[PDB]
Amino acid sequence: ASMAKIKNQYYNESVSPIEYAQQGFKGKMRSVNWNVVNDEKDLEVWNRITQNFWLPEKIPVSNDLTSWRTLTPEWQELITRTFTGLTLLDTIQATVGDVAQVPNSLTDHEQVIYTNFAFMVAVHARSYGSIFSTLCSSEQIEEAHEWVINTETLQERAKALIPYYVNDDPLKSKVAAALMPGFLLYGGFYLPFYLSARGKLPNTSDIIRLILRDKVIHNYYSGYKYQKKVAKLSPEKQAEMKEFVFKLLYELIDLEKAYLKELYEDFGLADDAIRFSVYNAGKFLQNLGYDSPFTEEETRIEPEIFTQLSWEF
Amino acid sequence: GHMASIKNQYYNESVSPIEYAQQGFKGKMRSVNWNVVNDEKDLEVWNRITQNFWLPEKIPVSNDLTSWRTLTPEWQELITRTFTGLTLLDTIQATVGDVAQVPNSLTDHEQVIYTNFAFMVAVHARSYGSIFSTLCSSEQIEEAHEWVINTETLQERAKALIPYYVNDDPLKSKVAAALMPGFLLYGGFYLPFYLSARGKLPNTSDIIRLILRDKVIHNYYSGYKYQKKVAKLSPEKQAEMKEFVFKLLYELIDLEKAYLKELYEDFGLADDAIRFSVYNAGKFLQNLGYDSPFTEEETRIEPEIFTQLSARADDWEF
Ligand SMILES: [Ca+2]
Ligand SMILES: [Ca+2]
Repeated sequence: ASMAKIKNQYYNESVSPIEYAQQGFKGKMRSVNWNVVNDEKDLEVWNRITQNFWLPEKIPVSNDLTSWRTLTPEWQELITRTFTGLTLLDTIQATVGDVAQVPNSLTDHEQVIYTNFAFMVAVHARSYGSIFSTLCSSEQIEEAHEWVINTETLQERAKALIPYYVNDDPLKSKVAAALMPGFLLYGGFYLPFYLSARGKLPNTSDIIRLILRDKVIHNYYSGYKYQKKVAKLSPEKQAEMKEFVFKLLYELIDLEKAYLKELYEDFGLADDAIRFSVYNAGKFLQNLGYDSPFTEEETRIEPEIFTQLSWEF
Repeated sequence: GHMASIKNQYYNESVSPIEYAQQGFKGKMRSVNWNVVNDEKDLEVWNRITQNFWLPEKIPVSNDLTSWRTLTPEWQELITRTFTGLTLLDTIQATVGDVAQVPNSLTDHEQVIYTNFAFMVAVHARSYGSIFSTLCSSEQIEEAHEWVINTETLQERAKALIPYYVNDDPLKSKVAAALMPGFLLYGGFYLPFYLSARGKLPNTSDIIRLILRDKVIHNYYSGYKYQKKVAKLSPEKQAEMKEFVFKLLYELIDLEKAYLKELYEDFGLADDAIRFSVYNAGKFLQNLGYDSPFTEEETRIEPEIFTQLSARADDWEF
């Protein structure tokens, strides 16, 4: 009964494969249509993440061996532990968190963008392994894995977020997904930024920057999709979601402070890494469309560290 | 006399994240350990699939325009429909089938190999889109999407496999996943190879060969993991699984014959594409460790087609 001829009527008469599977094997399934992109932001993001493909073997980490050998065994242990803990977060994102966003998608193109995210964060975990292969001894590697499984403050950050990935609530799942690359990343990234400012491990620093380039987009994209769904909710449901975001973030900030104090206690870096972490919590809120409540002193970052965001050593 | 006298013990004291969720949020979670690979085959496959990364910008598809313009509207429509049907299979693999194998994995490294498979088959679907953007009118593209959703013989092939991806039986899910790149692909791939053997759409067939290079590994790897797990099961369960594989493959073959007859009906290609399909069904069985029951007559492929199928894929780098 329409007086205009709407193009692509087949789309409204069909379902994506995941929708077919979720709704009890009902409906006619449509192929993705890369010639009709429902949200142009999806095409922009697909193009940037695929143009940004890299693998760790492209960076000659072996050229860091002399720099690595200037670090005491205590510093080498700290780096192996910190990076292995980040590898755990990468593993959760690749195998649970990002793949859980596929069925939560607003568009067919978003469904496969999250498969790229999952694969690329697996590459991030691969690259930590690659760094260790070149620089670390077998004993250093194994001891870091045993420390990861046995450090309760580390385990608790992951345990707090994983339950949301059931997609019992898709928006809560998306917030918990974005908190990995948008927040928990940074307490650990403080360490390579600190080492880079001191002229250590330049080639490893190149891998850290490639990882950062991907993670920034992952956080941005989830926040973009969070805001798009939330704006369509009732004012009441939007208030409930905003209180959820602040509550979960504050909970994760407390868990992260406890973890970073343990990780960096012997080195004095915990207070600086916590302010750096809380600064990025403020940006995480902005990424979801909210205002940062954090103070300047809460979030103060030295310039040699702050620029990389884009006698006593 | 003599003096009376375990590496990586943490691994047995912990679980992977997907397990931790599976076990009801119980256990200590371990990071993937790329320095201690439990099955070296996983490192080999990770290295192969990542070094084979490509995007459709690698291929100068616009150089096919002269030969595309020599095809009739009916042939152009056949090509667009066939490829859009393949894009549906790609979409199912990227968003349902390959994702579903992550929790079925025997090792931590296999979990992330299947995330590569899902993304790369998404690239396959995007590549079809690139071909359509270069060659097809907006009307041809939309017609093909409307034909895909409304063609029951096409839909039935997908509907037969998707229920297994719920993972009630992880081995049945894995077989049903592998049937996509290992079998359902080939009836459609017959068309570009038929065309390029006749000098039509040569650059498009270069895309097809890059897709094939990935799909072959996806099928091989699922068959490797299938065999590894099945080999540890009771003789009764192994024979049950063999019967399941043959029963499902034969039912898929029947659905594929019905679809290819409908798809190719005005063109005379269905009988040839069906033999090409059944040839690859035989290879599918061999890849799971079984013997092919199909005759030489059921599986004949002409040399010019085999030449296109077997040609190697390739200053632009990734
Ligand atoms: Ca300090
Ligand atoms: Ca014929």
